[PDB]
Amino acid sequence: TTTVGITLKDAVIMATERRVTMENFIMHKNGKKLFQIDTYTGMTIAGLVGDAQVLVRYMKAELELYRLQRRVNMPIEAVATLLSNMLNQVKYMPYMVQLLVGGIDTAPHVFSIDAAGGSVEDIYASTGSGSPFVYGVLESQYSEKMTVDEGVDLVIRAISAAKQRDSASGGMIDVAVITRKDGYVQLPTDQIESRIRKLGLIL
Amino acid sequence: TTTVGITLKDAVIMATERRVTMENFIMHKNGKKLFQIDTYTGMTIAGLVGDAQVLVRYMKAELELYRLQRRVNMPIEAVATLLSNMLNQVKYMPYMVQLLVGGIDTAPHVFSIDAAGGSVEDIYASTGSGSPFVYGVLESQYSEKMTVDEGVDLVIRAISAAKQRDSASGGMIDVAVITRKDGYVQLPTDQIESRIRKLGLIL
Amino acid sequence: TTTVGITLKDAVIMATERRVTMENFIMHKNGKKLFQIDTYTGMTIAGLVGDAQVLVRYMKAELELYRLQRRVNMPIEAVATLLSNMLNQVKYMPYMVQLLVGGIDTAPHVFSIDAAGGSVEDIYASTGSGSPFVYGVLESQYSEKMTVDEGVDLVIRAISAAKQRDSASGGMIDVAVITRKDGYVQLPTDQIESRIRKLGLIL
Amino acid sequence: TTTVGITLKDAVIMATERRVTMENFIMHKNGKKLFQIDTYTGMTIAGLVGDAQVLVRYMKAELELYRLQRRVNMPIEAVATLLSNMLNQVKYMPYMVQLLVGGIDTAPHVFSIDAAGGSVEDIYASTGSGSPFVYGVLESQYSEKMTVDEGVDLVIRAISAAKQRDSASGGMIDVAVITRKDGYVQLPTDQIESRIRKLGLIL
Amino acid sequence: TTTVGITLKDAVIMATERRVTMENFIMHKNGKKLFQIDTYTGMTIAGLVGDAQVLVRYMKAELELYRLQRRVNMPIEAVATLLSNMLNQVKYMPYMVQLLVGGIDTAPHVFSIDAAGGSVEDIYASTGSGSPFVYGVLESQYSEKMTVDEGVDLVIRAISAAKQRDSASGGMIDVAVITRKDGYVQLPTDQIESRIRKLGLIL
Amino acid sequence: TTTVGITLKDAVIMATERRVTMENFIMHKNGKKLFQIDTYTGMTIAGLVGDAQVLVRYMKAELELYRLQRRVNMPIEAVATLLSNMLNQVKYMPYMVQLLVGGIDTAPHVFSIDAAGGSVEDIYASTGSGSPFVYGVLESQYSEKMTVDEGVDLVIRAISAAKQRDSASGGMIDVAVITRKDGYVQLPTDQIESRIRKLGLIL
Amino acid sequence: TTTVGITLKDAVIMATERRVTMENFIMHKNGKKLFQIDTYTGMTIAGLVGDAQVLVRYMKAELELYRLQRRVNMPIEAVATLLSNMLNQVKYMPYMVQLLVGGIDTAPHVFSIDAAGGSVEDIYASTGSGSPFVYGVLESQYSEKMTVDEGVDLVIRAISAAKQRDSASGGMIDVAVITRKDGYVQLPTDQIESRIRKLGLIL
Amino acid sequence: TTTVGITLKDAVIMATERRVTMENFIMHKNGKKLFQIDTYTGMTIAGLVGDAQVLVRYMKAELELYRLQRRVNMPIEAVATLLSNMLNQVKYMPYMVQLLVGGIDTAPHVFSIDAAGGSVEDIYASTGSGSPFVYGVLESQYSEKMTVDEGVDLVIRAISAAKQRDSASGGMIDVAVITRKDGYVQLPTDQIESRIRKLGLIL
Amino acid sequence: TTTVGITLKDAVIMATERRVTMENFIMHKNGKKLFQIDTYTGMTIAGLVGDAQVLVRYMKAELELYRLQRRVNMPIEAVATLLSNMLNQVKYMPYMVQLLVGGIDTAPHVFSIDAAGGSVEDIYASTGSGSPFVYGVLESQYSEKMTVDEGVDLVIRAISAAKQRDSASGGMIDVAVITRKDGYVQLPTDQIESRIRKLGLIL
Amino acid sequence: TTTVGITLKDAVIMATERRVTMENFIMHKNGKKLFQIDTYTGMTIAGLVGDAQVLVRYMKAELELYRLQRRVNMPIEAVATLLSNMLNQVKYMPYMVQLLVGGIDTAPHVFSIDAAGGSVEDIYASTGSGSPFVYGVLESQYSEKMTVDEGVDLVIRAISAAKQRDSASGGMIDVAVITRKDGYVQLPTDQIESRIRKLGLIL
Repeated sequence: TTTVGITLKDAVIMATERRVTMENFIMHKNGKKLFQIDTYTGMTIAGLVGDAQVLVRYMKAELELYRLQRRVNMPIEAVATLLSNMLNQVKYMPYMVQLLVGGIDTAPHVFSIDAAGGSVEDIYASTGSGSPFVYGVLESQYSEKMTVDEGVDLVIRAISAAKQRDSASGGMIDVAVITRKDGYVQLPTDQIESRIRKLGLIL
Repeated sequence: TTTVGITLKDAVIMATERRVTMENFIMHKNGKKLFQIDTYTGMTIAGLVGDAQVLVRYMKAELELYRLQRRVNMPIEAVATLLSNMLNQVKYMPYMVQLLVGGIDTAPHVFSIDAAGGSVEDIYASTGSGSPFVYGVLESQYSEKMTVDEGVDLVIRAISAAKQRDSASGGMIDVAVITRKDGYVQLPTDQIESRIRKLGLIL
Repeated sequence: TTTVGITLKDAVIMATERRVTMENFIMHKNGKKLFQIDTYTGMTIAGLVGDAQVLVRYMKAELELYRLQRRVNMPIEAVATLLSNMLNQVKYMPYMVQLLVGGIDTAPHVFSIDAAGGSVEDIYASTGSGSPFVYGVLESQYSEKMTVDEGVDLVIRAISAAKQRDSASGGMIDVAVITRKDGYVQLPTDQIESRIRKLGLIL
Repeated sequence: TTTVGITLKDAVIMATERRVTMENFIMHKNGKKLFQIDTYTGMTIAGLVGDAQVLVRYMKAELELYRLQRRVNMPIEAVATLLSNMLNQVKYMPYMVQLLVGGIDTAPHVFSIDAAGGSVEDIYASTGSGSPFVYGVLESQYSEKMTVDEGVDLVIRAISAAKQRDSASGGMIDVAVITRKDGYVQLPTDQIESRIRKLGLIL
Repeated sequence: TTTVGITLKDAVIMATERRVTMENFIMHKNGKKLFQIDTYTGMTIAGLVGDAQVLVRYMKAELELYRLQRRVNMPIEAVATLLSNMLNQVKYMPYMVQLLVGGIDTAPHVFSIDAAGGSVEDIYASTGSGSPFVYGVLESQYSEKMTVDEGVDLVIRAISAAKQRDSASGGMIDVAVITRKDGYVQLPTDQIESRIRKLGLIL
Repeated sequence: TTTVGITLKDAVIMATERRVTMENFIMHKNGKKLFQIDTYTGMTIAGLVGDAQVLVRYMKAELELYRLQRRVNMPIEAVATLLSNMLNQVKYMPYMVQLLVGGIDTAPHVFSIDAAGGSVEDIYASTGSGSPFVYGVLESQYSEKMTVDEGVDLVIRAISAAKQRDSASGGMIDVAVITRKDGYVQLPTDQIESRIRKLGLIL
Repeated sequence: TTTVGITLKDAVIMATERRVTMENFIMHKNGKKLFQIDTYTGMTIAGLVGDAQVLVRYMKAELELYRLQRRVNMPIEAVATLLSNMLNQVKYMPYMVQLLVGGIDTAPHVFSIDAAGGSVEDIYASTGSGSPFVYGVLESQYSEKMTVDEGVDLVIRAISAAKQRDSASGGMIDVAVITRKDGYVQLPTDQIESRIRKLGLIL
Repeated sequence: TTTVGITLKDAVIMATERRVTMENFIMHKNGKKLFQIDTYTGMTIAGLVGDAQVLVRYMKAELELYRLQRRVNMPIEAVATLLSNMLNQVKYMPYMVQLLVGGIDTAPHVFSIDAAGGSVEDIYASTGSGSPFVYGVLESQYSEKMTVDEGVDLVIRAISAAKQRDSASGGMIDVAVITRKDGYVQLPTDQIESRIRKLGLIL
Repeated sequence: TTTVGITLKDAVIMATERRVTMENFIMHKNGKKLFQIDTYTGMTIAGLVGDAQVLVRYMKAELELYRLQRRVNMPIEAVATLLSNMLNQVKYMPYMVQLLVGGIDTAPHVFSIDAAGGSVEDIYASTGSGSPFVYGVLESQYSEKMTVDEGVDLVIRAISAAKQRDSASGGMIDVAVITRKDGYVQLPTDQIESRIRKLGLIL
Repeated sequence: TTTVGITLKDAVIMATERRVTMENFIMHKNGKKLFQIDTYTGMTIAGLVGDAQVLVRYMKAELELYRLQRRVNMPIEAVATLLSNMLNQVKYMPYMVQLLVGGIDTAPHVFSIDAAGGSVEDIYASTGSGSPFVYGVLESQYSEKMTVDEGVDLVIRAISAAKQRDSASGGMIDVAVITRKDGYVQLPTDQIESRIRKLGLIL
């Protein structure tokens, strides 16, 4: 698996690939690993699929309920804190997952959450077996002064590099852009393919 | 064990073989591994037989209850979510199964569900020990434009090849076709046998 | 890894892919796994790279020596028996390999040799983590009456299928054809790429 | 694997199937498990393929040598004793095999030899994972007064029954008959095939 | 232990031997392993004696209760399903048993149930350490067209063969015949003894 | 540790960092991991220091010996084969190392060699705990058309990114350029630092 | 991790670095490890991030509640005792943390609390993988007569030295000073950078 | 144990404490851990006493022999390389030691050598359980410009701080200074005590 | 740790040192290990700090409660019996401690209580890793006739000898004397130092 | 076991008890543990009796041979070094002993040697299970100014105290005094008894 979330001045971009393996065995080429969980909030999943899919359903339900109760979206940090508490509670019988939570409240945020509920905010973050490959690209090429368009190109580059070197990563790249103006937008896959072609990439 | 599920334009095809082993010991040549669990919903089982059979009984009961209560059939993705929740709830004392849920609501769907409740939708999928052989045949021969008759032939060819190479697979091939017109329909044995003869195959 | 050997009327066709992994980490995209070891003899390797490469060097050397001493090529069955004896000798400290030996003496032969020196002749055979997918394709598609050109297409198709479903397989497909008339001939890469386009495949 | 040896009044009949597996994976459908090792002596092999193949080569070598040196064939019991000595000598680094040794010296004999060199003569014997099924058929149906053609049908019946119930057994049945008049005679496949039809069986 | 159940046209025949061991130590020569549990229903027991005896008491109790409540006998399949549910419910603290359930409802049925509640219907089935020998005899000799007296001789033949080769099987053979006309009928020992003589057997 | 070797048109560039840790404990900040071992041959070391240092000493000794005896430099492929043979011969008592061998004979070559003596040629390679980060950068930014100055910048960037994300990597970057015109030249430290500044980097 | 707390005449100084690793992998460079938990009370964390973070939330909640209820701040010794009771209660299912609690009531205090609730007051203390390096610097350079400006330099020095030798420590140094006059005050990053520059340090 | 070696312009300074423990048990308060092994070469020992004492005797013997044979002292790097080869050779039955080798040839050197024979030169180094405390002092206080008197003080400070925090370190500090002019000079206890008294320290 | 309690005619004397370790690591030099728990009752602690501190708080609380309820101090034997019952009750999840309880009721008492709640009265006792050294001093030098001044000296001697040979013992010696006339009296540090100086000792 | 060796101005005193146990079982009350091994050299043994006794025989043989060969006694340090070499050589198949070697050459010496050949000179030392009690007494009561009469009393006291607290120590105390004037002299039992009586002791 490879997932990434980056912050820019007024945006969060989150992306994953789609391969689902059991050891060497590529069972699914198009699993889904990037979810909208609230108006300006996205989540990526890595680790054990069953555990992660249950968390996605919970987060969808709880953030929708919180919004109804509070008349405002849960702050991004509050999402990360909720998950932190839920995961640490079952520490010794854990959800075996790595999560990224990204969103916009008054500012863009990316939080990385581990299976013991450790939660840390970052400028960018990657999860899954492909993540070290992504950190290479990001360390080398990321800039805070990037535009959304360059940010989208960077994450495609980073996940494409990870797909080349991580056999547990593969398939189409899903990208979402989150802004206050347009909200959470999953980019059309034809737009991703066009960017892929132009950047000179394969698979 | 070998099971398969494929989607076509407006149909789902499900098939299995029937061998029940304890190690090398073929105890039963005609076990049943393919089940109707709702009007337009079928399920295959692989793994521990007592676990899988309990799941089949539950799913029959719950899907009948749901549609009496709702006056509509549970959507296929809802069937997969339900199982996903049940299986994950007990992941540290699991149903030791792999499941295929296939059916048609507004569209055809095949879902693959593992012992921890991970559930992934696919265009086609296969489970059991014979499954890598099936995936070989399907990678090579599947087309999204196949007719129902061609799909039926494809799954027969795929299971027959798994039977030639997987000693834990054998016996007669059970096939069911699911359409909006007829619902879930298990094909007559004599029809499967006629297709086996006319494809130049064995068993 | 995926390798395959098939016999036809007066030919042997052997093919591999080129991916070298360290668990999930794709270290090399272009390893070599198919070797000419004598005038009409080839060998494919799967398993521990260092063990397999040492065996390739031995075999090249011993068969060169043998033909100098005997003034005729080592018979294919003799090659397989030599290897069988060598590998069984060290059964408790083994070469952790699966080998295919293919070639022509008075007739085409493919031998499959395991890490304990078990050696069996077959009309076709496959090794590596991708082999069950190949076995699927060959069970449904292989025919004794195939021509060389259709045999070459069959192995490209089989390995293309393995690569789609085995994350430990990947890279360019290497093919050699062995005949009495032409000797051992590795097909040029651009011919393999041409066949991949015309058959409708990826990479 | 299933092998069988029976003694009759002035005859030994020896038979096997031909399936070679790694776990559930049927690698070869036509392995060879029945060998002539001397003028009036046959041997069947079960267990680890590389070990058993080495023993077959050694036995063919040594009984040939002994014959040339003694100017008489090694007595069947001396054959079983040589093997007994060889296997016991390496009990702690064993040949992981079960052997039947059958033939005519001044009388029909069948010997059954284990991986520690334990050797016992019997009127009939069976080895491999399919042998419990064979013992069933033989207990029920064997008679010392049977003729060769009856003996032949018996072993075919016994191995067919084993193939039905032992997933590690399969493939064509090989039968040899050993007499002082005709020596060791492997029966032609068409003749085995014809007896399978007239007995009412399969494969 | 050896038990067997066969279906015939309008009959079920069920049989056991009677040996009860702790390891090699024959404690009892005449244990009872065949029980009537309903008007037209029998059950055989194999595995841990205390577990199987508790299940026999429960089944006699519950089928009697159910009969009084429903005013019809529990259908044979419902019997196998009840057991399936019960055994699976305690899979992690199991009844360490193998069960055969046989009888007449609108047709003859034999069900084989394992320690995890896996339950499969078959035309015939065998349990216990002696069952591989029985499967041999049945594969070779069973015919759906047999009469009851032929069916009876068959099971006697099969268990005698098992007693010859399974040291954990022994003692007198108990046979029951179940029909709609005569109900469940345990055959008198003298009648079993007389058939053993005329078939040419022992014990 | 982080090492990298890349090939260019007529050049090899090899680089490392210098951190020697004992778990978390940074013992030495300036260990040497890049060595000239022949006139146009460099080696990098990763893994157990004492093992790697012994192999460095052997290789300097043996390539000097060989050059003197043959009156030509050992071909790069022969250096890797030599290592491959040595490492494989002791694979059950191994040198716990990963080595890169790079240089120029008639062409530039980089070889990667593992602790079992598996040796593979590549256009580029990286070893050590920091290597995944390096592969990310190389995948994204490597081009076969780069000039030497560009290639020197690439490896500084790749190693700098690894140092940022791999706590077992750190210290000054060592770089060697190997050409037929100039031989093996270690770039002066002042020059690496200069490129570090100009590229916008640290350490 | 490296954290430190020192007492002076009427002051407490607490500092940490910010590196978050999973083994050698630097996930976050700017994690937070020093928190104000009450008006005149701070806390540092080390060990499992999820456990520590939950404990930070509890202490902020409980120290606020206590003060509301008591109309005075919890004494620092009472904070340490509360923690010590909570950690000891769950010592067989522990919070896997080392904690520093520092503050001012009628006097300055630093307490060190382990995962089993053992709690000891000291004049200074350090926790995490970097703490032995820190104790080196403090043993050599701590004086009870130091001014707040001096103690601030001292902890910057301690932590800087730890970051040079502990690869699990890194990133910006955080520092808070606690006094009766100003309460708990976090020093601005620009002031710590200026002091790192003035003292002649790096990282 | 605590040992330390530092280089200055034209000097090496080496120092240890003297505590010999068996777990918590202080067997000897006055062991010796610093040895002159050649005219301008000293060695410190840490780890298993028996192993380290044997190595001291070998080194003294071999360096004396070598000086006699070569008519020059073994270069310090040669001493470290000798130890490297020796320790690596017995890697699987190791001397369980950490060594510092210090001396002057054409320049001052300190080498650190581990139990697998990994050997690294540094400006300074420490070994033993007390070494982390020493690294803290040196990182904070070491200067390459220091005079001999200042370096002597530094190492006393460093060892004194280690003694305060490491219960396996204790007893009198031994110090030797090595120069070209004066040779290896072990400083009189009275002089070290006077410095411990002057610098304001303990023990 | 070293603790000691001795009885004299009309007095109890109790003493500890103050070292708190984590293996070799001296975390705290000044921990407290001797506590007054009632008017004429003291307690020393050894073993796991968290567990021992929790027990100190319970004892102080319960003995105060009991004094309020009964209007007499709990008898020393009752205090030991209370601890006995408490510790024994949680035997399988124990407080991992060694306790001394000392005091005066109608007579002086010292009790020693283990982690399973075994409790024994003695004339004197010691606990901790330093206790064997203490038993040596007491056996040689203890007299029942000693005065308080002499007993104070004895225990200082005893603890000082333990500190010299036990690296897990260290720091200032705390002493309390308990009498009917004066109550529990913790001796001023200055007085203990004066005795350490007078008696000719260290630390 | 308890053994002790002390040095005085011109004297060595060595003593042991005599108890031999197998766990709690006192097999021998009067075993021997102190031996003269050369004119002015004694040795005590502790640990496995058979290992110790073989070592006593070797040292008596070798020290006699050496003296015959050298015409002088082996220096005590040379004795300790010899032992240290021998024990270290076999450290992975060790003599499971603790040894004291004491004697007079130009000065008195006591050396303590462990099972891995670690050897350290000290002013006094003790070995065996009773040694911690002994170190208690010696720390408190040893003086370098003692006379031989005083040191003899001191070791009787040390050992008597050990016998009171160590159940694996017991029986008569053996004592030897070593001087230049009289050599090694074993004290008569009547003299030790008289001193035990005079000092006020038991056992």
